[PDB]
Amino acid sequence: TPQNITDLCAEYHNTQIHTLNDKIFSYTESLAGKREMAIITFKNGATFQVEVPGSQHIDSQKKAIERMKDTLRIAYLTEAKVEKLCVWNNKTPHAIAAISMAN
Amino acid sequence: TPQNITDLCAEYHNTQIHTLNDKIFSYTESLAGKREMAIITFKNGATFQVEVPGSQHIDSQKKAIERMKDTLRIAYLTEAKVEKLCVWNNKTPHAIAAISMAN
Amino acid sequence: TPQNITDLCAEYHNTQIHTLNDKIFSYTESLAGKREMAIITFKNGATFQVEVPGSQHIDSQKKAIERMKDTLRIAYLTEAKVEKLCVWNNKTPHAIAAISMAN
Amino acid sequence: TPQNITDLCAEYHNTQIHTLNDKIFSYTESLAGKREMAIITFKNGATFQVEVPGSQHIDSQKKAIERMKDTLRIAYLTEAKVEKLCVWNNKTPHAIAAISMAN
Amino acid sequence: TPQNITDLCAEYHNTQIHTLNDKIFSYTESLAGKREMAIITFKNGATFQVEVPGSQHIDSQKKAIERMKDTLRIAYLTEAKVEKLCVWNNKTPHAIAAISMAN
Repeated sequence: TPQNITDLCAEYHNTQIHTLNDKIFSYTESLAGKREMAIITFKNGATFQVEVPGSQHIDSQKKAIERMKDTLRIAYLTEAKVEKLCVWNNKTPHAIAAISMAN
Repeated sequence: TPQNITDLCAEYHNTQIHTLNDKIFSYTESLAGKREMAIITFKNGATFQVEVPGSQHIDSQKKAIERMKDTLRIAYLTEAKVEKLCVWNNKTPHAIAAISMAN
Repeated sequence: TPQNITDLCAEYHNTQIHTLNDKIFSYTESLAGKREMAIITFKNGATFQVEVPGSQHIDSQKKAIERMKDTLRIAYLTEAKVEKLCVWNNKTPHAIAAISMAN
Repeated sequence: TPQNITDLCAEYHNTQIHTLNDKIFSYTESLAGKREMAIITFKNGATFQVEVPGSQHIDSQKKAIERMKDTLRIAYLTEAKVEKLCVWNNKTPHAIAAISMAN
Repeated sequence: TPQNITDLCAEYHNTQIHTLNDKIFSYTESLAGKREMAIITFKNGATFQVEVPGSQHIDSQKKAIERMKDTLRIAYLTEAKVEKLCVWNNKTPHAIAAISMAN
């Protein structure tokens, strides 16, 4: 049972940690069919997605995907510093699995 | 898989990008029957809706329509700069498909 | 396809626009049985309700009623100026159908 | 249909109004089984609960119970003044039925 | 019903109170499958989780688990002082059962 985002990230294949220590520079969200997703960027250009829910996801992830888009939106609006993202690197943009925020 | 709102918008027929770079001027929302919708305007007069859920929508868009109304309200209340809207232009007001926020 | 709250309000019988251009003075909400409602007031004495969900409402309005109470709470707490309310004036207090906020 | 919290409260047995005219001093929330509740206090020593959902609640109260806990949390965090609480006084701590915020 | 977090915590086996009297240092959440959880830390090094929902949880705890992650996120972003945590100590990190916020 993970103590931190790095240990959590290590439990999965196709993942990596991005260390940002920066606020989110842009927040995009779509309701368009088959693109019901969010995209964030940081000021250096690095871009990340919350994937459209699909068959790669188990049912328990569905609530967590909605929570993650809520978290990214409020992090963006509050200018909260993102410490790290755990992402799947077999997608473009890389797909967010987890986020850590620290000051 | 789109990197940004402009590329996302270009995946759909009957769409266009509006570049606002401005906060929302007014936020309206209704619970009246068959008009369960939100309307926003900008200082330049541009007006946009989040459509009432209807037969044009697929199931996966339902939660996303609700999220979009949540996003517009908090964006309005925080005076968040809206960068771009991707809209369907076969409706009046033009119907929001996606939003980007950045400074 | 109304472009504003006034035109939206005119699509319905037994409604009127109240122009407040003021923040909410008080916010009240209840979980008591058969009084699951919100009440707001303005400094000029005007009092409005979000009605308890009932048989007068169609199913699509249910989520919108919940959203309206969310909107009123956060408007109150942020001291956001309410521009107009569309209300049914065949209820006492007048029952909120729509709200517009503008600076 | 009541115009204020006091009139609403008077529609029920085993209730009373507490006047606080103060912000919440502490907010406590639990996910422990059979104690999925919230407790608030004020600096005068007064303590109130939002009861665990139970047999005494009708279906329409369920969403409103959840809303009330949302309300108390955000009230606490924004330091919003609570005017009055309508409570059931046949429970210890007294159980919140309604809240008004003003001033 | 208990009047405070300490009395509530005492109703359960394998629990203890931690007194923090400090804001949350870091907030982490994950949507990865089977690790749909949150982790928080404090500057003293203390680490706590909100557990993945599982068969150890009764139906009524599922909504409360979601609420708790909402609470920790907003507490973190607002820099709200956490007074105490009631936790289960038969998990690592210790698993949050309840939270109190004061000062």
